[PDB]
Amino acid sequence: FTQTLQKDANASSEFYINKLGQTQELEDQQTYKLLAARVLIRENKVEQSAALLRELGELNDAQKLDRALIEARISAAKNANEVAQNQLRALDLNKLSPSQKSRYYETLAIVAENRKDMIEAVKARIEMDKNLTDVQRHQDNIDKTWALLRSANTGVINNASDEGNAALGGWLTLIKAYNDYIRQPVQLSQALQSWKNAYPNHAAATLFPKELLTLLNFQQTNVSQIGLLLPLSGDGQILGTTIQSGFNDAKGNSTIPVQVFDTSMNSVQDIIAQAKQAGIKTLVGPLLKQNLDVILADPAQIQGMDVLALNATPNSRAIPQLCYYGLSPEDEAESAANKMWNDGVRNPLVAMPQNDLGQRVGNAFNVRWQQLAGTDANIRYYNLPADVTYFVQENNSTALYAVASPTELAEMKGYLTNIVPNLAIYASSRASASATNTNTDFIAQMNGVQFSDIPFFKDTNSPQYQKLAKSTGGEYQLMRLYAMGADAWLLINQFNELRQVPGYRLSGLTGILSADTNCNVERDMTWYQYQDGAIVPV
Ligand SMILES: [Cl-]
Repeated sequence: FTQTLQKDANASSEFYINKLGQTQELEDQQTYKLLAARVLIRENKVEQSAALLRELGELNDAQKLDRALIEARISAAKNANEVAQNQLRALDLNKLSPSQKSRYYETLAIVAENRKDMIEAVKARIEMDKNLTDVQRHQDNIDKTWALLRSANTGVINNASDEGNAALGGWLTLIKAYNDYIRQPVQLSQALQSWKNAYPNHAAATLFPKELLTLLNFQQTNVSQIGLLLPLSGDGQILGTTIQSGFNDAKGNSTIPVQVFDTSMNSVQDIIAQAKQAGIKTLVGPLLKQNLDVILADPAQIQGMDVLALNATPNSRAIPQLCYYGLSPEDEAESAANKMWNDGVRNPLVAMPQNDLGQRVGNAFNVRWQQLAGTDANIRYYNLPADVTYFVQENNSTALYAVASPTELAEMKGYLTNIVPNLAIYASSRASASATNTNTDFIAQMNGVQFSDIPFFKDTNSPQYQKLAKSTGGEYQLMRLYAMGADAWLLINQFNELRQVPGYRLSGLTGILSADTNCNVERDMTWYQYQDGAIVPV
């Protein structure tokens, strides 16, 4: 049974540990412990793997050989590169099975990657590939190899020879094509299609890297007419009208015809049917969450159409040719988690209103905080500003993120500074309004607080700002919606890049725009802090 070690381990570590109770044959026990230890690494559990190796008892030669492989991988994971390399070179490569050789070369690749030697890491993964048999493992190594090449600096790539190594030659041409043409994705598509015919026996010609799949058959954005879905009468009229103005101002003299569909006068399902009958293949909108959910209730309704929805809901998911562009507080909370991390905040307090909005935004913050910190944030819900008094204690260290009005946040800062006067406070754009941000007192009172908002608020002297501030009556909320409409024009004209070019970024009035894997539009916010009675960008 010891021969199992020479084969891929396809089960979970749990599965292998269970087999210990089912078996009382002492030699089989060690084998199962080695199998669990091996998998435990790929589950990113180095210490658990190391602990299990210490539980091993008497081992035959084959079991000792496999333990030494795992030990080398653990050393590589711990960045003990010299030790790991010495450990591998102490093994007899000719005694290893193909599966064991694949593990050997992956460890070598990790060592090289630790050392920032990308070409050497790629060469080790090329050797790993020769020994792999399973398709998913083939694909995973292809994707890791591509990621190594993408991280290499262009100088090393452009000067590297293939060394007579056909696999390396194909890889080098592929990354050069990417680096040379990613800015011209139509030309990159042509180069990638050529690459498949130039290296048809290359491993990646059959299993293309996942990051390149949308580029291989890229299609240029070519908008011919747009249907604009907004609430333009009744309730929500101000919202849609303002978004429409930003949209139309950005559109300027474009000859692209835009047909306007007032969602307050007709159901979205009828509107989409109308647009299809009229031959419209491009929609901007709808805005209201419930109207987006109509689309998501039967996504085939928009088959053949590119759609930039102006909201996102808990039901948003990867749907062909559908992208989601909202100004959600959930996404500002994510920007808050990132900022507080990079600010060096640890153990953050998150004060949310006690309502569904609070849960969603608090949950959004915590999800992101777990990613950056590997632990939970302290989310707490309030009904009144006063409630935050009991969120902190005298002997804390810590920092706060709050979603609340400018007045409510003012009151909060008063209650919290009596318990911890040096508390770093963070807030969302809901805390920034014109009346308060121009008052000498509110600005010295809120001195210290920093908040996220759109970059449009950087230049409060320019003409575009002055004109909009006047036309909106100084209401920051409406200025944000105007900017959203302008950015919607930007996005719909870069729709295929947004969908198909990984990492594509746009400078918008509402922030730096990019798209996640569901084509939800992410926004890199501007942060502002009150300083010397003045508001300065950070
Ligand atoms: Cl709508």
